[PDB]
Amino acid sequence: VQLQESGGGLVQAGGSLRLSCAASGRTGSTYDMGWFRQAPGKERESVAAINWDSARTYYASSVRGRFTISRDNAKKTVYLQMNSLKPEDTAVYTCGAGEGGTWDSWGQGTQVTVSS
Repeated sequence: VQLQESGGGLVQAGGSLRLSCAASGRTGSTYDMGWFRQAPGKERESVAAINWDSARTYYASSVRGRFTISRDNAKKTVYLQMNSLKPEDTAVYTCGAGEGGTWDSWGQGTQVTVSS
């Protein structure tokens, strides 16, 4: 395993939650870190990604303007700040890593349940 998430849990609609993904062993300027989500009965989808060296970000249209991805080089951790959560955001959020537009390492996933 190379990645491990933390932070999932129960959240009231409209609230915020921060997820973390700690990376270990093998990083550098050519790698990208990303967050994906899979709602029950749905296909896994990208949520956000960030380049380790430049901090260049990408946000899927679904969460654009509400989620913020950042990375702490010293702690080798990537964070996903989720605001204005809706029940429709309930899903297992997973972190991944890769380079060259390819994802090859995955975390275990963390559950985020947003209720009314």
